[PDB]
Amino acid sequence: QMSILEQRESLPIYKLKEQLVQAVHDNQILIVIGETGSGKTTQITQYLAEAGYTSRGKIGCTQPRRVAAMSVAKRVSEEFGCCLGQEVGYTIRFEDCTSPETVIKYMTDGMLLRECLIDPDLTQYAIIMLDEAHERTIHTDVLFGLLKKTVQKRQDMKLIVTSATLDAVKFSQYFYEAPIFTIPGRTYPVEILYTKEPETDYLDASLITVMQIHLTEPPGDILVFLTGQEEIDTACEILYERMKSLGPDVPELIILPVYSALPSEMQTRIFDPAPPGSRKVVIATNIAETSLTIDGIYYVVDPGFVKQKVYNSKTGIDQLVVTPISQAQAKQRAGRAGRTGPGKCYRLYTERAYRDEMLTTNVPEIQRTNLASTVLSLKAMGINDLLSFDFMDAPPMETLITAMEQLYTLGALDDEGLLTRLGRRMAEFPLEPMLCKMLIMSVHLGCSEEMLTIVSMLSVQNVFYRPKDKQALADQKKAKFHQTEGDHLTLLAVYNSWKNNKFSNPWCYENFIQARSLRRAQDIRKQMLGIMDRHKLDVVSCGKSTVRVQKAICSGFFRNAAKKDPQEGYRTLIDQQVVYIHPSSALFNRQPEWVVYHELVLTTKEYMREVTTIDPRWLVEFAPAFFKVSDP
Ligand SMILES: Nc1ncnc2c1ncn2[C@@H]1O[C@H](COP(=O)(O)OP(=O)(O)O)[C@@H](O)[C@H]1O
Ligand SMILES: [Cl-]
Ligand SMILES: [Mg+2]
Repeated sequence: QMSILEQRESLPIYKLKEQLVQAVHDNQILIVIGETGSGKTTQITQYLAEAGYTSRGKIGCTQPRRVAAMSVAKRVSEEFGCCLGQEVGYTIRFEDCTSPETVIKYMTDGMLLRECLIDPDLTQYAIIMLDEAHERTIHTDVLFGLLKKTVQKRQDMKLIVTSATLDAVKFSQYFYEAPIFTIPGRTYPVEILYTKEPETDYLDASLITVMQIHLTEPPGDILVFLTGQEEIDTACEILYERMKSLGPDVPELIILPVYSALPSEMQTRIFDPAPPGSRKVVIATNIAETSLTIDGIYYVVDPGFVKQKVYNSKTGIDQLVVTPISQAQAKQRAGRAGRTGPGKCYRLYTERAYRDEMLTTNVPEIQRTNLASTVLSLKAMGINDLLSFDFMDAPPMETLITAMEQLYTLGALDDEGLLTRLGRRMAEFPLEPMLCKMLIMSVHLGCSEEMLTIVSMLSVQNVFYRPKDKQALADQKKAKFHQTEGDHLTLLAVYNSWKNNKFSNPWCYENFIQARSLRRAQDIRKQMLGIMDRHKLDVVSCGKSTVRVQKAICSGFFRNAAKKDPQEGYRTLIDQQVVYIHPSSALFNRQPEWVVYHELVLTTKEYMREVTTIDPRWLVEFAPAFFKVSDP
């Protein structure tokens, strides 16, 4: 109702409070099932803290995304009555908002995985809650295996797994036929509306649908499912313009973006109720399917797309791609319009496309991703017999062999498949293996000062400010930073000139650089420097000898080597695929014979992102294992 306490007592889980703490008391492992918004994430930790479980250790609860971990920790600290970071806190990659006071901790799946490396028995925890398998992430499958082992060694610890009705028995059977606790909940009818014919521009169709709902449908807030941040920011801008073009005699539409890189002040706005005579539209990614729960939503706009990872078994390369959602996802999206009353779901696709062009459920992430990082993490924990690891959704044998082969050519593993000194040092950093490799190699190549900066700059969102109205001016400002040897050295030049200008916000404004992004890289750099210092890895500058930087990049990213094609674009060394230097690259107007790129991004063309010029001789010098029978 009105107060926080009344709001907490109106949640479906409240009716089962006593029986829930009794079920936890009676069972070491409990599978918890309940409709999204029933209070599983926010209340279970509080119920158990009240029952006295924090006296024995921390209560940890995993979250799949940054915005979810931050959002729930903030809400739970308000309900608990403490400071965020004190009794209730959160941990995400590069941001640990916890203290010696923390008894309730929300963390990303990846952060719990990093704690297992330090302490495989998770001795600091009395309770571990593994919050769902919304989409069965690699981290969920890995944490299930690690905690099935932890539960055997630790008879005192409690394990709570939240689940979907369809997954509950599979999770139960996995956890030694663990009991299932069901939170009954009211689900309301959702009118499902399909398009008569397929829509070309799903972004335009979704904006048209939002405006039609707003002006002609009874009060209730709208939830739009888009594919990413850039798309979301674009949707918001166009909708704002379109709504303003209607003039002042039109009811207010509160346009609210939702993405994992969202500033916290904008995150709180999505939970605020709309004032009378106004309506809000929440433009979100698939975080809004199960992770974030907004009250007052009665309308869902479903264009039918998710950005997910697709793996190539032959090349061993994975890539983010926009594909249709599974039917299970369509059902989850529609269900968001039926939580507090009957609602409507506008599917921007035909009924035939739902029944024929959509998979029932998606393939689990562990079966369509590169597993080099997973294998490196597992080997760092002493798990050498990968065939013995009890996975719920088993990865293909080919993917595990490809992962081993990749780490071996990186120099992380030996012939027997055991970690080398290199692999061990690589495992100490919360980074992708090719990034770890170039950082440890920069120590031996005498450019770790530069590499700490480059790795930190590569770990942040675009630092170049490019407003739609000042695109030509933005490019001229950026061109001043352009280094002849590529994008990585341009990132280094941006950071160093910012440092040399005493980390000035006005300098950033003048040069069209995002100060927030540089402050994030600065913070990441300090944390990476902390790991280097702990493990006595020397921090050395190359000075003017930036060829050392290029070699270190090449020692990690040789797999992404590509040679300039005489006709157009480039051809990858690995599979002779046609790839291109992006128009935003420092190398766009000075395309060299050989390059290495950070990643491939599919837009209109298959574009290389973050390109550095290389000498092909360095491929033999830094990746000799990666080359079969040639002379020269
Ligand atoms: N940051 C937040 N601010 C305000 N309310 C929130 C926040 N995060 C969650 N809530 C509210 O908490 C309630 C309980 O949700 P939750 O614990 O996430 O349920 P479940 O985990 O079962 O899906 C929801 O009705 C939701 O609106
Ligand atoms: Cl209560
Ligand atoms: Mg939840």
